[PDB]
Amino acid sequence: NAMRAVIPYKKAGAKSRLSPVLSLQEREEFVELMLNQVISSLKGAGIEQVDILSPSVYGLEEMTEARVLLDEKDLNEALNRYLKEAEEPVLIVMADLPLLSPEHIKEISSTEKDVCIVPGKGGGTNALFIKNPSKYRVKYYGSSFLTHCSIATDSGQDFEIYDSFMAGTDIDEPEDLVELLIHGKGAAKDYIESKFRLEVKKGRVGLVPL
Amino acid sequence: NAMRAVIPYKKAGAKSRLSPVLSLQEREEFVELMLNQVISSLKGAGIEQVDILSPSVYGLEEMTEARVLLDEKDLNEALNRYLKEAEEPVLIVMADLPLLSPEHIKEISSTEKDVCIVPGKGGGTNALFIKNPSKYRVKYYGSSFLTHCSIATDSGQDFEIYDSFMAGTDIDEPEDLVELLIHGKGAAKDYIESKFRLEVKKGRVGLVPL
Repeated sequence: NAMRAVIPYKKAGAKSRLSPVLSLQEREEFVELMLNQVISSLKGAGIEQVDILSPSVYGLEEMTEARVLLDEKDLNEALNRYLKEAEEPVLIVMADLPLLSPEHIKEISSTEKDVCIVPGKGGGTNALFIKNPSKYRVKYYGSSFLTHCSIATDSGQDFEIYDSFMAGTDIDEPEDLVELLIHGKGAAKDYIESKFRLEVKKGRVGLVPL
Repeated sequence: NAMRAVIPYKKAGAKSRLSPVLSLQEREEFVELMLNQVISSLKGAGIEQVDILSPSVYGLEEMTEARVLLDEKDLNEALNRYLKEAEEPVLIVMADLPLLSPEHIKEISSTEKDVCIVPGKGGGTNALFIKNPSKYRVKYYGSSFLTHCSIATDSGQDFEIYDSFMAGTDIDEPEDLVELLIHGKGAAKDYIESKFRLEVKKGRVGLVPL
């Protein structure tokens, strides 16, 4: 495996859409827990070259599991620079996917197309396997899943949609913490489970502080 | 090799959490389009007959694609009666799965386990394949996904979790119509596309009326 993974990450001020339920301190710990999980899953699928791409060393000073990479530019700028310098296929993976497994990561990066794309909630992109980093450009934010699919083509690459519920579950708002509680394992899940419980009220399942 | 498939369906007042982005009249029309697409996927997967289990004929007055079975009892009571009278495997599929493909239904009903289960959001159950109906009891609503796995294990039977983003997108609230616009094809999607567009605002996708 000549293939690298890079994880965009910023610990400071993380997950402000969780601020109705989680403190600032809670939110940054939670995001640290998720990062450590995605890194540990990437290793477990036998990917040993793991990069973190961050605009500061904050919460990354003692990190040894993956190379910390500093880059203060915005996401798309930073990732396109990285893709430029890449010389072996690249898996761009978000840090907020605590339901993502070694198995998912294997099947994604075993695509037979040039690009494998995992969608997130709301038209985002949770995971991007790119075989030709010199041929590809990315554009996160907004309607990125579809914009990555037409960047793939517009650039003479073919692409796979990886159809996964678990991989598709990015944690961004309080309601996504119900998914985590129902479906996850690990310190990220345990952390959330130490502060909330699930309760049925509307014939429906809701999060409630413990 | 044989098997029955049932779709719990009630056109009237169908999808109240879609109000107020949709009307009564719109809700009932939408739901009917979604039903039709599910029955077409079941047929596309070669399943010989499909039952629709509905508390009235309303919206089913003309209906030749599937046998209409009437049962005025509560969902679980009706489904649990249907299960008792089946001998062969039963796929229970919700009528609100417009991203569900014949390929998903082929794979679900080919499970090598005793039950296959497809999660929907907030711990719901979007599709349930039960090989031994005599040994299974359903309980939709609330936390039904976790309940059906534990109904399975309490009963000796092993279960597969079918991990699919598309079969796991049930369309129940406004934010779900975003997913339909991004990922879907077909009449239910065209219906919505005729009334809304996607718009990007906080670096995020939102549904806005035309």
